[PDB]
Amino acid sequence: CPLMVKVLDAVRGSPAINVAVHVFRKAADDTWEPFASGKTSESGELHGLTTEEEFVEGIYKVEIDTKSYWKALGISPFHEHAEVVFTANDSGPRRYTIAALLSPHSYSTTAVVTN
Amino acid sequence: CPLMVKVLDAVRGSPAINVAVHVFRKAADDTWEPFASGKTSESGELHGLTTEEEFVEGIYKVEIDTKSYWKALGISPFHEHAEVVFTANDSGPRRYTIAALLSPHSYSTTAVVTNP
Amino acid sequence: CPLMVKVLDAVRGSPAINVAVHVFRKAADDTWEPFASGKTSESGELHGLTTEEEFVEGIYKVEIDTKSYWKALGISPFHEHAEVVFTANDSGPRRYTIAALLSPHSYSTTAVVTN
Amino acid sequence: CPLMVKVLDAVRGSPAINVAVHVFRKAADDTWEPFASGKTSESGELHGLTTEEEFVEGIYKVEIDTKSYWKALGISPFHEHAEVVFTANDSGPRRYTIAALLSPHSYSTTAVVTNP
Repeated sequence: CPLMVKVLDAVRGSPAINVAVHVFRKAADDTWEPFASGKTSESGELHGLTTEEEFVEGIYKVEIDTKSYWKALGISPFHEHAEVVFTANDSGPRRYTIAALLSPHSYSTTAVVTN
Repeated sequence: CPLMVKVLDAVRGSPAINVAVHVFRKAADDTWEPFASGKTSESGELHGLTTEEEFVEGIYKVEIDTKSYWKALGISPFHEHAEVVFTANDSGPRRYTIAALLSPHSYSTTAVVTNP
Repeated sequence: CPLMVKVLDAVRGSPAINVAVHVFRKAADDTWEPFASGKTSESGELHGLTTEEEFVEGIYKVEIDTKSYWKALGISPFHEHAEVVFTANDSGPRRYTIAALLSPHSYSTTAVVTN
Repeated sequence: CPLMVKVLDAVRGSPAINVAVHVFRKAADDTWEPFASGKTSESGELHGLTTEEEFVEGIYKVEIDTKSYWKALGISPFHEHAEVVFTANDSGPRRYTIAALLSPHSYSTTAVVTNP
């Protein structure tokens, strides 16, 4: 898959499991429209979000429902969710891995782009 | 100052200067309405975005224009911007400091919440 | 393997490859002694550092030669290296993954402990 | 103040108070020699660790006792401490700010280097 998502819990030191993830693509009128979604596996990963044919150039937004994740663990969260917005470009073969590291009042997100 | 934003450059190890910042508040119709904007100073900090009187309860979005920052220095970043969304003042007024650490392909954001 | 290491470059957005990694164990006299070492693969990972029998409880230090990594890319680094010190405990099955995200003047390290 | 250390709590979103900090300088025999120590205040900052006159060239180690911090609040952390090692003043005197963001199983450290 050209687009992969991996979430980690910095508090417990483990993958963040069963975390809802929504992907959106920016439409011609600048509104966001559903593209893909799913929940992280037991490894904190979410694969098979899309395919090469479907994944065309453009601006994409990846939304991670961190709020629910924390509520579920009985921990008070600051953010409503963790957003990641980027432009997918066909500069040769490219796989996109959006890595997110979570804490109740802080999160880190990194993009690993490999060929 | 109830809402402050601080940005650092992780590559250079210095304050990220002139970083444009846009704040939005979710309207009673679920669309993002402009609330305030500014640019970081030489210390990488942005003060005076709003006031206690005007900073009411609500869901806020702090948009840091990271892309313009990196492009402004010959670098082609991954993210379009960094957006921090959170509910504020739902337990009474608080002072919020939104910190962001920037790298071309990665960013970190922390929120420091204290009382007045 | 009970101990794994993964390094990412936050500047280029890819795994940090061919990065030297040294593991040490704290001896009875508090000095650090060689335990294991290697260089990250093309995936930015370093496996097979040790085995269950060898990996006993105690205090371990994982040293990542980030300085060389940056020098090699013609980029000026701040830190001499990135250290990670922790206590390995036999609280039931445990695999240790030390994740490091690198930037010239900043680094993040997370420990993913799974069963 | 040529060397300052700031620590934040990523779980709570507040300054990490009373965090013990030990600084060492590599001696001409490759062993770590005590240079200075202190604890973070209520703002999570530690000032006055050393002076311009005493902070000479060298390889320094800043040891932040994260474990004691987390244990002091009923939490069993992963790391023993966070150690920041770096060469300082090799291009003339600079002001260094070592920042650290703490979580029970993870930490981030950034170095801000500026001129006087």
